[PDB]
Amino acid sequence: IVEPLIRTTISDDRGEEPRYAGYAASELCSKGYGIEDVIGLLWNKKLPTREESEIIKRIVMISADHGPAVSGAFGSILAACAGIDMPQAVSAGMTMIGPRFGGAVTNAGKYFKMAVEDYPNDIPGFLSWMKKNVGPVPGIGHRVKSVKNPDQRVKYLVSYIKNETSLHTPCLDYALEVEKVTTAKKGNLILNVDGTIGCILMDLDFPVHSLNGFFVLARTIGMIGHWIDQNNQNSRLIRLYDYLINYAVKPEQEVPEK
Amino acid sequence: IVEPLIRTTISDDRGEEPRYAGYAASELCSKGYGIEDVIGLLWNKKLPTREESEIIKRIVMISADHGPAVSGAFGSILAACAGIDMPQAVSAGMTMIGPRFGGAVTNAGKYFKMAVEDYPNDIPGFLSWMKKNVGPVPGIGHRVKSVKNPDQRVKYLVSYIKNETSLHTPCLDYALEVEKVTTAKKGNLILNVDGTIGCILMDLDFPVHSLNGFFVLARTIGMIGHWIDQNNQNSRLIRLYDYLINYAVKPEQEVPEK
Amino acid sequence: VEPLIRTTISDDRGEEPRYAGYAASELCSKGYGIEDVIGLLWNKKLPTREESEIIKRIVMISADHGPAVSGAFGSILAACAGIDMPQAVSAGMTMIGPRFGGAVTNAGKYFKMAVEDYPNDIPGFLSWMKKNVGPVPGIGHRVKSVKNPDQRVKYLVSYIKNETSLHTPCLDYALEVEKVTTAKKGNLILNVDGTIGCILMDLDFPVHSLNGFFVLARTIGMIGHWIDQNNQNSRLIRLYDYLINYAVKPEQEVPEK
Amino acid sequence: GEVIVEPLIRTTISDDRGEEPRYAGYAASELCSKGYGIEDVIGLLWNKKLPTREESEIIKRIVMISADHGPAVSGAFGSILAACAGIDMPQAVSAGMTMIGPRFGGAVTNAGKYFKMAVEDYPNDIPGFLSWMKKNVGPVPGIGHRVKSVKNPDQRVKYLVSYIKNETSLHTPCLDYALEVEKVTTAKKGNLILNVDGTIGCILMDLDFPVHSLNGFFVLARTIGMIGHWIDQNNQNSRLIRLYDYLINYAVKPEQEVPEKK
Ligand code: NA
Ligand code: NA
Ligand code: NA
Ligand code: NA
Ligand code: NA
Ligand code: NA
Ligand code: NA
Ligand code: NA
Repeated sequence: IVEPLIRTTISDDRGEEPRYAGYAASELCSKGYGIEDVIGLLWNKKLPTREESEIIKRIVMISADHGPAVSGAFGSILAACAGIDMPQAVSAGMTMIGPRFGGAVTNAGKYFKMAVEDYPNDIPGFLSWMKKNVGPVPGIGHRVKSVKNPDQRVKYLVSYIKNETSLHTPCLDYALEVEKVTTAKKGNLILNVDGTIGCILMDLDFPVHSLNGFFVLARTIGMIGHWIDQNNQNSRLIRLYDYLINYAVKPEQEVPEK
Repeated sequence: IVEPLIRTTISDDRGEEPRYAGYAASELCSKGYGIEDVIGLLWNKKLPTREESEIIKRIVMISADHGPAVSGAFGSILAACAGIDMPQAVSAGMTMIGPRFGGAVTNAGKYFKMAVEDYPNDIPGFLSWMKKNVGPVPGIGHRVKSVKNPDQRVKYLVSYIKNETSLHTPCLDYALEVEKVTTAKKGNLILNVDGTIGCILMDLDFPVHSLNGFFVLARTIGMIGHWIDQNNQNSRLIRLYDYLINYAVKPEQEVPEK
Repeated sequence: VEPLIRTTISDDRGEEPRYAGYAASELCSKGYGIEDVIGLLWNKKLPTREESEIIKRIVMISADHGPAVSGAFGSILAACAGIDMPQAVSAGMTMIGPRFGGAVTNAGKYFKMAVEDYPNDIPGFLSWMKKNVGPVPGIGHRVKSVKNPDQRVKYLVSYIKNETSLHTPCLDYALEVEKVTTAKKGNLILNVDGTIGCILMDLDFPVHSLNGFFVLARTIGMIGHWIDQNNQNSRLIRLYDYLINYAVKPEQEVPEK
Repeated sequence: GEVIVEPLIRTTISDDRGEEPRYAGYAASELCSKGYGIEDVIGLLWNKKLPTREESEIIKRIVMISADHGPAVSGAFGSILAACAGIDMPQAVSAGMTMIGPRFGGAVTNAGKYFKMAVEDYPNDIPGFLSWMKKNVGPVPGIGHRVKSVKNPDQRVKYLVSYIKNETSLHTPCLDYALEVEKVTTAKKGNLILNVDGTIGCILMDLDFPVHSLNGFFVLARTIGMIGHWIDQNNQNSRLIRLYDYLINYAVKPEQEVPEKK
């Protein structure tokens, strides 16, 4: 007897060419569809509308990289400088994505949805519940940006989605109202790009556990770029400078007789 | 006083927003550019033309997934079924990409560029050198497809770039001429999709060591999809069936006294 | 000039690396072993001789479980794809988590919670576990049972009780639960994961270090499988189609955009 | 019809279908009860052979010496980066392990490879060996140290060589060859000593481990340290790491306006 080891629903390569949710890639190309549509097929088994496609495109472009200093890029750079090939080097950087690096996108969407359903018109109760049980509000706050120096990417994304699409964004609207409240207590408690993207993705009807995929995929663009960049330079193996390390170590000691 | 630890050329986040090869992502979005343009900027520090961008788009779409049975997808499925979160699960599948899984794109591009430079009008000489020093020509050959049943994705890509763009494609042209020679020897020695993509990328002036990025990035779309699919099904931990394993092990023996 | 990171366990600025203050060459010359270096780098304390003897056995017993489980099979898939050893083992290690290896840590965590919150209320523990967690980690086996006991559990429990002086409240608690659970169903035995998890908790190791023993031990096996496949010149793996349930969409034409 | 099954994979080293897992035919519980150790399980699973007591003592010392080299090197630092990003231990250690390869750890394998080739191709021709290395490789792997020299040798090398020659009967042709090479190279330049990577690489080759298994000792040993660093960072509740900007040479494009799409 032979029972299947796994079950798949999204793709199939047993036919003439691979099929994404029933559609051939070459036919998707010939009829004008794009990367964003293949994302919808493989992650949601649904061809996105044009307005959804334009938003997916912009989220990925905006999320593609944040410079070499952050953990995902720097992990890929460390591996590149150790002479590791591209896929394995990028896998090391991608391993950094989780609760602290990228997690604000998923978490902001998760809790701003919970606020929409459990505190529809009780923002102080939401902030109060967050203050006791979570701490800082995911998606709110910036070290440099403020009300009079807002994030241009948030401005653009909010402007594009409200002026160039007809999409209903309950979570984003809630976050935008929270921004009005939070900026009162402290001026730098703005809606940041992670909260904006996290709320928009929740409003686009993607499964909750797929939301991290947009950050993972986008930052893979940057991590590949950094691997290529380090290989273009013939970079050498990295050792962190000693003065950058607080060696709070035990004093040198003699091993006791066994 | 402090020698820099690393050098980066492709991106910077010290300004108002991240800059990709000098360009702000929000401004790229507002002026109609896409994911494919961000790929060109971060992997080659050059803005693609519209025709180049259309080709990059199609390469990523065609490469996004090849079903759950191949090593990259299956590695991500194994990790998903072990309860591993999406970024780490995809990183395990990505680790499978290398000389045997995905490697044909890079090798085809490398050797067909060498053919354009060392055998400009000497296809028999190129094929002769390949058999001596390499063996089979990467990008040539297919297990099922043949001259009278070619790969529809190759047909499409070659047709699109020939008829819908004015790009000069010496590597692709060389491969298409080689196809005439090899198919004259054996009907199934057609130009395959890996060879087509590898040659086109070289003709787009991407570095040889960047070619793999297109496969790594594209297959990340599918690996994310498979992770989502397995989580939608609540699949269980996988153990390979014993009848699928040839246990060519030592006979059980008693441990000798020490 | 503010430090980027802070470390407390090791230092290589001297003549040789120092593990919790001790030089490795000196540890070697005075008769210490791998288990002692584990204690220094994970707990900044030299183990007692009995602690080292237990650590040694836990690692030996956990080193491998055959090629069919997710960690080894992940390393084998990577080996057959031509990936080098460290990266191939990294793919197998990525499989270790709540379902593959996690029972060791969870058994330790919940049997500690039972010892402190239900010292003489096993039904309250079993009831609370069934309500809030589900199956008891470390209990149950698909093949082993009262009729087919586990030799490694027999050995480990026997070694602890007859060859050491260690007090093992967590392991003792699990052994009492085993008496209750096996009465319901013969296969609800204390398994090897539960045995090791309880012992590690009883040795006063930090709770978040417990997974290290499984991670380290199975790295031995994953390296072995990588070597084994490379000795055989194995080829790239593709899962057989008949092993996959393709519950996919029907082939469809793409709609005009 | 019915499916005709052909095995997907073949294994020779281990089997869990019996009463307990078998490592090259031996039960771990029985290995434990008869006094064997971690080093013996390493020998079984990587080489399908029970080590002798002296081979086991050498394996033990190699692993202990290789367990960690501080937090600044790439493997440890990768595990630290992932720990400070909140990643769980197995995945964090996997990120540091990904750094191990031709540049980080590779000197052990390269030293073993080329000093065995010297034993087989230049048995009594050290100058010929050095000449070939300069032409085809460059510096001799396992020779040289930036700080240590003949006046300040590596104590771990001294200890390992002393232990093997005074506390065991092992024949170490590769190690012996390297020790003679050291005499020639140190005459050229005082810091061209035999370093710990060359010592371990040669000893492992002399233990009859396959060349492609040599990296296993570094991978396994440094997993001990990488686990330790993950635990250490979690004990401290360290924060997400961002490399300071002044540590980065931003040789980037100037800020530019995006051209209109044509
Ligand atoms: Na930056
Ligand atoms: Na709205
Ligand atoms: Na053709
Ligand atoms: Na098995
Ligand atoms: Na390899
Ligand atoms: Na290797
Ligand atoms: Na057996
Ligand atoms: Na853990």
